[PDB]
Amino acid sequence: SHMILIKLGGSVITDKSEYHKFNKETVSRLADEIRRSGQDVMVVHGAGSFGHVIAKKYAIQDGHVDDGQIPAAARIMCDTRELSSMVVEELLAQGIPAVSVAPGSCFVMEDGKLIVDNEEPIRRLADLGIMPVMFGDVVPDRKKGFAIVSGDQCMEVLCRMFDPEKVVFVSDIDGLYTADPKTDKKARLIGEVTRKMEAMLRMTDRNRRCYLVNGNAPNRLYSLLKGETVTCTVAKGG
Amino acid sequence: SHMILIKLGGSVITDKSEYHKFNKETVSRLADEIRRSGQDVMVVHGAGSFGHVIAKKYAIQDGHVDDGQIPAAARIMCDTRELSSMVVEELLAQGIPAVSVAPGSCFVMEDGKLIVDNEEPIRRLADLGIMPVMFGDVVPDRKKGFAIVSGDQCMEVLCRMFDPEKVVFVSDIDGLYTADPKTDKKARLIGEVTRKKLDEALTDITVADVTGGVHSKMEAMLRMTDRNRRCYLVNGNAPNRLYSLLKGETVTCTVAKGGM
Ligand SMILES: Nc1ncnc2c1ncn2[C@@H]1O[C@H](COP(=O)(O)OP(=O)(O)O)[C@@H](O)[C@H]1O
Ligand SMILES: Nc1ncnc2c1ncn2[C@@H]1O[C@H](COP(=O)(O)OP(=O)(O)O)[C@@H](O)[C@H]1O
Ligand SMILES: O=P(O)(O)OCc1ccccc1
Ligand SMILES: O=P(O)(O)OCc1ccccc1
Repeated sequence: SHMILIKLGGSVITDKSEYHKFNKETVSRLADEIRRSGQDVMVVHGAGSFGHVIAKKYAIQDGHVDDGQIPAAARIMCDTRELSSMVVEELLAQGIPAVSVAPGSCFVMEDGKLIVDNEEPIRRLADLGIMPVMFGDVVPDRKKGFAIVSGDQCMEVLCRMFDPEKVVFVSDIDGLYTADPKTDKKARLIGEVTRKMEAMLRMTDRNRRCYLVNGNAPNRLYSLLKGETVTCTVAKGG
Repeated sequence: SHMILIKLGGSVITDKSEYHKFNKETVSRLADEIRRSGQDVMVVHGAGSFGHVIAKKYAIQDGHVDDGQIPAAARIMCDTRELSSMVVEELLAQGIPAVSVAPGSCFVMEDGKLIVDNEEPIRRLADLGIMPVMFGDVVPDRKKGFAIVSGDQCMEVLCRMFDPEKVVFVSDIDGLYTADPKTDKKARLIGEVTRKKLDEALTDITVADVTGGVHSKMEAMLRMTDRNRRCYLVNGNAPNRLYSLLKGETVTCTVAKGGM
């Protein structure tokens, strides 16, 4: 009823330019801000450099085109599961029981969409109080052999499944800009979105809002979870 | 249909006198022996000290009785998934693509049985060449809240799913004995296990095995057999013994055949 769906993007929980680099101190602070908020939440996290570096090297986004990708796909699946354990370790240390739910081990994909045919296990985990944590992963594809599911679409699947009150995207940017802030230093911040970004409007209702907040700014996620207005990008409408 | 189902028990893959302790190098050698055999295999591993230590302190096997067990159950699931990553890393280093498939995140249990309603991800992973690795875990239970699934139960599921040609159990014993060899020096190795022999195991004239430990271990092996398939119990701490057994050679082991 009052659950907040939060995605910890790979840009903050990992160093995207350095393969297999976990930002332990950042995730620890974000997990503390989640605990200090006292809110009921469900956490998703991205893959970051635990998936994108090897995927681009072997063109995993193109599907199964040669046998050389099979060890690379297994390597990425191990990296994302090891990253999820690191995230769960920080969650357990903050008194937040949780467990990694790898999409590649229990779901499939078809036409770029994650298919959840059996919702019972994840729903029983949420009932038990052990927060199920999905994440970006390589998933068996029904036509391409394998495909890549993003942390963003896991949010979409979970938003439709559990109907959260509020959706929060944690990234390494203050919000949505008119251009890449790391490339265009002139780009200016976009506070509200109603008319890369299109998924925020697909999970909004007449009461539910979607936020994009900077996870590298200390206490900004905590203040957002506490209901205070912060520097961010918010989506409304439908 | 030449696949071999292998159970890497927690007694060899983990140090069980020490919580959360990995035997990286028994496992490294075991992964090397699996690769050198050239056989089509599918690996299940146990939890060992990565699950038993906390489950025995918080009575996880009895189900959800108090709220204080929830953080303990979540810790076990994290530990078993961390253990599976280390096992998979050894398989990946030997050129064997594999992926961890945690039963607690994929399936549910009901009256001591692991319920697998959707077999598509595991079957699709095996078809891709990425071996799906299940393991002992804490699993949501339809009536007990949560329950413990063992490696043997994961073997039973994959056995009927893929119909393997041979089943192998890996432990720190040379094979099945008439009693605990670590405590009883008069224990006698049982080289062959049949269903004539299993029915005789129910007899306990001196009432020295009231829990049916030998009968239960025999049943766990015979359930992996039928009119064709044979189940083997081999010592993973003996170098090259698993490699020779996978090659078809004769090694010191316990053999199960015939079926139920
Ligand atoms: N118009 C834009 N506004 C904001 N950020 C942008 C824009 N275009 C590109 N970006 C870049 O996209 C990155 C975030 O994307 P992504 O990696 O999907 O987030 P996460 O890893 O948190 O899921 C930011 O680091 C930012 O530099
Ligand atoms: N009849 C028996 N035959 C062989 N081992 C036995 C017997 N009874 C008890 N044991 C003991 O039980 C242990 C089995 O460990 P187990 O819990 O099965 O580990 P795993 O499941 O990881 O193989 C052995 O180390 C052995 O000392
Ligand atoms: O972009 P996110 O962080 O959601 O990760 C998606 C992903 C996962 C695995 C390999 C490549 C890409
Ligand atoms: O008996 P195995 O070695 O398969 O261990 C299964 C298990 C899993 C979680 C907690 C305790 C025990």
